[PDB]
Amino acid sequence: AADVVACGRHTGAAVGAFSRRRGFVARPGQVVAEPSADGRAVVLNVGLGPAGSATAATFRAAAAASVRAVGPARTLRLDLALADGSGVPAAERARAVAEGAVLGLYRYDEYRSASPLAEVIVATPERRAVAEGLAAAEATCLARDLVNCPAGTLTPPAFADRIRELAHTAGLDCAVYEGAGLTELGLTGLTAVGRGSAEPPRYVELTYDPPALTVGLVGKGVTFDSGGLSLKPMKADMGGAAAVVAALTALPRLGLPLRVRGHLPLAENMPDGGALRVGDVVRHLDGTTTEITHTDNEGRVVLADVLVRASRPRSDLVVDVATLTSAAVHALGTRTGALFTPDDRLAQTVLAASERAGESFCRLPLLAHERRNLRSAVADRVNCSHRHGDTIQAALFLQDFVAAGVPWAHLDIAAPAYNDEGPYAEVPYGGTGFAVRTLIETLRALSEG
Amino acid sequence: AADVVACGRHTGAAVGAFSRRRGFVARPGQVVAEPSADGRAVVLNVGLGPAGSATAATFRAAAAASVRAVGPARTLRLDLALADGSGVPAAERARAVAEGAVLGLYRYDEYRSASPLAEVIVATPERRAVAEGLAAAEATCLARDLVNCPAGTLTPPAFADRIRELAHTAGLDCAVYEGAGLTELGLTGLTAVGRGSAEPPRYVELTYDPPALTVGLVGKGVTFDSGGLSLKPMKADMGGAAAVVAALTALPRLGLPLRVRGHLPLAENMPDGGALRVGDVVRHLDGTTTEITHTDNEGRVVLADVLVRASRPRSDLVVDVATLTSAAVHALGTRTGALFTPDDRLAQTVLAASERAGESFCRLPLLAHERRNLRSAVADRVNCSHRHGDTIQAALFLQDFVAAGVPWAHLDIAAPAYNDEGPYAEVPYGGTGFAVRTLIETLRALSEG
Amino acid sequence: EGLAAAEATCLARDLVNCPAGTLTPPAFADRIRELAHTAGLDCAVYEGAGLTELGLTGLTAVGRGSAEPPRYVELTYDPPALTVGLVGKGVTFDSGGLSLKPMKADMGGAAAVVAALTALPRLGLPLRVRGHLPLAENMPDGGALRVGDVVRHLDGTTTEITHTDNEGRVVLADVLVRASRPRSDLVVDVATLTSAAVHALGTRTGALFTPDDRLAQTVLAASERAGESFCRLPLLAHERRNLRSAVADRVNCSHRHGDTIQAALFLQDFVAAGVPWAHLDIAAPAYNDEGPYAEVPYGGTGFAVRTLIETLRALSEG
Ligand SMILES: [Cl-]
Ligand SMILES: [Cl-]
Ligand SMILES: [Cl-]
Repeated sequence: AADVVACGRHTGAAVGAFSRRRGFVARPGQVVAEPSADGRAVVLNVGLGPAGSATAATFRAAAAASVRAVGPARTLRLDLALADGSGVPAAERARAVAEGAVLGLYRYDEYRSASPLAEVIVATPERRAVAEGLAAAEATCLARDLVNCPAGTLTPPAFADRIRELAHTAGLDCAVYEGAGLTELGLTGLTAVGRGSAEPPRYVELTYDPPALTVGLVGKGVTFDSGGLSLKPMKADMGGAAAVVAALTALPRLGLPLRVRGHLPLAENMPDGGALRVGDVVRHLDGTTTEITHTDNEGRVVLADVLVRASRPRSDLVVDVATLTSAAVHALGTRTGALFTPDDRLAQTVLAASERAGESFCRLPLLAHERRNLRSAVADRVNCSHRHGDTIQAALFLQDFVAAGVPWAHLDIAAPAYNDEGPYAEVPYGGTGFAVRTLIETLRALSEG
Repeated sequence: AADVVACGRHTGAAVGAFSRRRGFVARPGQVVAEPSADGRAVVLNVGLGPAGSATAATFRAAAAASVRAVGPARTLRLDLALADGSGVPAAERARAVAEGAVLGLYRYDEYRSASPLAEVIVATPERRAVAEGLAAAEATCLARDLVNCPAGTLTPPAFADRIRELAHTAGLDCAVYEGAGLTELGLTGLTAVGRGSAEPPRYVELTYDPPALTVGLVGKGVTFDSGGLSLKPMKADMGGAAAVVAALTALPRLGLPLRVRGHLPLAENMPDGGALRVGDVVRHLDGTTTEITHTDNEGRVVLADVLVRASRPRSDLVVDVATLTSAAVHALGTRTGALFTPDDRLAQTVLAASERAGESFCRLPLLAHERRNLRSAVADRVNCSHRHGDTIQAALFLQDFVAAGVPWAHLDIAAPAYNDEGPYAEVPYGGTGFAVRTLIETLRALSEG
Repeated sequence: EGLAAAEATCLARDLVNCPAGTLTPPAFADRIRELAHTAGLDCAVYEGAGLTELGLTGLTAVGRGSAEPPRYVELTYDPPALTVGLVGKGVTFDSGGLSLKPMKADMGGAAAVVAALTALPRLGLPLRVRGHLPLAENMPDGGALRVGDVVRHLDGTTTEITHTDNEGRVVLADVLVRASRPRSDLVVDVATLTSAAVHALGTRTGALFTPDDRLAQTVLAASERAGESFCRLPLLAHERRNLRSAVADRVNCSHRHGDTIQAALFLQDFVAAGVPWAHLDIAAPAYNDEGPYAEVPYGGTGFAVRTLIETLRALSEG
């Protein structure tokens, strides 16, 4: 038997006298606990708001609120997806409730010294949708764990080792490049940025090959970013690599008819007697040059050569994900990512995917007039203009390295990848796993078309 | 009938199965609501922790937690003070529960556009203690209201008007000095600091004369402090005046055999074409001079002449209360006030009073070697050394103005007067009314001896 | 008695004044060994693999960025029925690490402890005293301690490094575990620990923390005899909330006001249950960067040497 049962209630739905006396008015995520009818167990009444305004995000948030209110129970049954009357179809309700339950239960206690809850059950006939939601949420929590991991544990070599182990679990193809084998690939930005650190850099390629469409995902894996010699105005700057790895791990379970390759440059950015210097010039894999005008804009320099490699003459589409710029957050706020692409059809695909996933993105323009801020007196471009517009300038910088004719999108997720404000809804303090579920929904949509 | 009854539970005390299933373990301030035995009402089980470790502060905090958990109820009965088994005597339990209930219910909604709770009842035979606690808490909430009030509403003239109205309610004697009548008193610091503002300064004396001991209380009433021309590194810098006024309003109800006089300089510190200048010299009521080296250290300059007036050849003791220095907070933190006095017996009286009231103070030394940091090249002293130790230097500065032989204490309450972190226990966000209850307990102790 | 106390103070002044390039952690350990030999104080110096064996994780983590390796020294006066442990912070150069400061004088606590120990054979107190001295540099480097790293201490508890400039408390943690382990009747630590202290206390007064009122009075009266200024600050229970971490058992920096009190509470966690303890935070008065006055020079002052000696004298009588 369930120790606790969570009942979804839209505004106007009947609850008992005790629930009314406690102030239950079905506000989204409001929870009031009471004894079960027979007095042997617990019932949670959980608000879903007005039936007419409810979305999948309402259900996701209500499930997370339910799991947070479980107390010392061993078993919890969520009946939330059985609540009908909203416009959210049964399968969408089931998927969202399953996701919210896993996301809301997430804890990162690995590094504390010194959970009665053994089973969460989602009630619904939509078993496929439950499975899909659990898998998406489990992938999100993998990314959360990677971001939360101290940089001393998750070094570039350790991260490469972890990716290899994850790949083995579905027999994703995995190649790890290190030392002389890495030098051979000509990823000059990665090796230049990574050299100051005592930890050597790594490059990992991770392939799902279950198709007619091949998608390349590029994820920024800076495991610790101190700003280098220039300083910042630090373990979470591998959030892009975390999102890409996690999305790839979810694909074998979903069984999408789509080939997907992950490209993952891993490094630390540290000050040191041998660190990358202001004024240095990097000669990239495509023969073009970048002048290092600020060592804290290292991400774009690392990604450059990987985008050349990923788009070389073959992937039909390349998507990069990176915690790239701080300028983004000033106008967009802390919970919204930035999307760049020249392809309007790809923009709509990514944006609709983010809406299904409950993740907030804003498309920003690849402004031609900001290219003047890439100009260098010495090299082909700079990595920092010291002027306003760095979020757009970084996107334009990356665009230079994507081979002619290859559709491309760039996701700048610096702010929403790490929550330094309190927990809310299904999102914890700290590493969030932001963009995992957007990526999965994007890949699902691309596989259909 | 009570809609809600709050039951105090020490660790190990019996609660029903539902309460156990919800995780009730009697942690201090933990609340679990359940149906009453007959199913017609609500019971709150409220944690009081181990009987052996419980203090009056435990009861105060539990009462505040209870009132926050009332929901939409019209009537609440707190049975918390009936819980025995701790070392806290019945009268102390009753006083603390009454205080915590009022303090925990506090809201400041005067300036919002657009409470079903009509009665809170404290169950106990200790009716005198309940009355004492309600009165102390009501005085605290008066101070909270004054601090929370926007500076545009609570100007120096408006504040003087409010004090006059409060005084009238018990026929405390009240004299308000303004314009030419104020100029006659020779409070040079007050008039110099206040001149930049469009609002004119005020000085108010408020006397409780129901005795053989006469106590003077001096409260800093800067209703808005911009830092003046020097700037800060702002409505809450009248927290000292608020505490003094509120303590005085509580005395007629308590009926202490003690004469108490309040001395309240009120002003704004603003930049302006006619504002106090760096390098200006103030000639005080005692003939000594102060050089203005920083216009943001205006509080000590305002208080100086009032301390001369208050201690002049008569008050047996003078206590000043002021939100004086920011340096305090760096080592003491945001919830602890600083106490200065040369009189060890007075220090113990104030500290024991603060312990009874549940307010945190630390005695700091009047360090003779910090007097060298008061030296000026032009006047008798400076108002700012630009060196470390300003909290101690400010206390030494004030000490200069207290007439020879008069016992004196100074309370620097800058940090705990305003809570800019979240609410906790019986303390809200914003104006706290800090030091009201310490002052009342100090005056009670002095009246006995 | 006065000449000996003053000579010990001047030893501490010399150690603090010494350039960090001369007084490296290995060089400091060598100097302590030589000083110990002069009265045959027992002296053990731990380095390399022998140091790793002691499990002083904070010391080895903080010290790793520097080209200079860390050292740990134990120095014992055993001439008694009372045994006192003294713990002295010996950061020979503190750059702030990767986080930066808002630098050779951050071994003033170790200097005071060493100097006090050297004075005991002359005075002949009937008291056993053990010094515990972690020595390291805090430097930025490709291999330096990172923000977000977690240190697992000798007692099994964990600390999250939220600011690399609060390295002193992290170094002291494991030494306090070792010094108070199941035996010393009392442990006193001395450290140039926090800058927040000085803001309200000024540049010539140290901060004293202890839960034991009788020990507080002993230390304060000793400081009065010695002519050194201390102020007792409270171990505020409500400041413990500022030690909370989202990842580890505690943080080394809250980024909030009250760091002097928070540092004392941090250290308190590592002192074994039931062992009386006091903490002296001497950051400001250990180095005089204002002019000379009275008996105090510009620069290294040897602050707390004479307070420690007077404290040990009082404890030896009772
Ligand atoms: Cl970048
Ligand atoms: Cl002031
Ligand atoms: Cl520290």
